[PDB]
Amino acid sequence: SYDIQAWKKQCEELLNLIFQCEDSEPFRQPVDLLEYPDYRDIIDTPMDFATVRETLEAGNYESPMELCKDVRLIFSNSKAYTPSKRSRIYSMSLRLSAFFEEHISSVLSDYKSALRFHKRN
Ligand SMILES: O=C(NCc1ccccc1)N1CCN(C(=O)c2ccco2)CC1
Repeated sequence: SYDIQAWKKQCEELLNLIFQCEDSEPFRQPVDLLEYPDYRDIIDTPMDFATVRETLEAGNYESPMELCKDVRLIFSNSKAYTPSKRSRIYSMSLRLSAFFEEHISSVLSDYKSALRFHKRN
């Protein structure tokens, strides 16, 4: 299964699944900087699922590893903003992170396999 390009539609599909999850609600759009004026000083690099989808659709990811690094930043930014590990949003972030990691594993595996096959000879 050595299609070097197949990751992109696989990631579009997975982002669609994540937008259908009620658990993505708090991560679907950039955090409001006027609503959270201190957000700026806790979080250096904001990240949300609309930004990831638009970066993919612009052709500005070279690999699913780069998409995966931005999705992981959403979840790390939530673990950093959370004042409690028994909070609504941080709790939503941990379930969504598990769903994402369960689905991205095969995408990364298939891509890395396809690149090794391309450089086999
Ligand atoms: O307001 C946000 N995002 C816009 C939005 C949220 C809900 C509905 C529509 C739009 N947030 C998401 C990021 N964040 C946290 O991860 C977090 C951890 C502990 C408390 O919040 C702060 C809230």
